[PDB]
Parts: sequence; C-alpha cells; structure tokens
Amino acid sequence: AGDVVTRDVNKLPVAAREMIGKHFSQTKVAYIKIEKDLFQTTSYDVKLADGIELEFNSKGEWLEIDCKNKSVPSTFIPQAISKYMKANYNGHKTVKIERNRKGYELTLENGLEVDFDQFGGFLKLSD
Repeated sequence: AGDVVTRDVNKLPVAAREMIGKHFSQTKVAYIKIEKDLFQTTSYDVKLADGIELEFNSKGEWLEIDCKNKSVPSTFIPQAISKYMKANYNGHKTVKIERNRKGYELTLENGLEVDFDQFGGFLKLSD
C-alpha cells in the first residue's frame, strides 16, 4: 500500500513512457515515485534529469506538466486556452499546466495561476 521509488522506466505505463519519449526527448527519467492516493489509485510522479516534473494517472495520461522556468510545450495547451492566454496574459510563459476533472490550471513564470473549466472557459486567477 506504500509508495515506491524506482529508476526503471519499464515500471511506468506505456503511455507515459511514450509521452516522455515524444515530448521530452531532450532529457530522460531520473526517478519515478509510484504513489497511491486516498482512493487507493496509483499515480506516477516522474522527475526528469533536467529537473522537469511530470505526473501521470494510473493509465499513463498526464495530470501535471511542470517545466519549472521553461514553457510548457504548446501541444499540451488546449486551443481555446492558448487563445485566451495570448489575448490576456500575452508575453507571459506558462511554465506548468495541470488538468483534472474540473478543468485546467496554468501557472505563469510569476506564479500567477490561471484557472479554466474543462471547456477552456476562464474561471479565475488563483495560486
């Protein structure tokens, strides 16, 4: 029931391995924390050697992409959200994105968090 750490990428769901290989080929996996939540559901918290941190669900679908001081690859940002960001928070970098059943949270370099619903509708600024 305990959380485990490993360097063995064979322990990640295939979909997570593919995601990392496609989108973060500039680096590689440092370690993986395999965790159970309060629902006893497995997630994977992955540190890349360059410091990037990714989180994936039990199926290897990404939940959080944290590029620290660099921009999130744009492919991960829904089009409606990128439109909004360009119009409203132009010239700012999104350095972290998280998605959940309620929507999206984009974190800027300055630490501002911009919250959207699942449709990419703006909700609020937070942190």
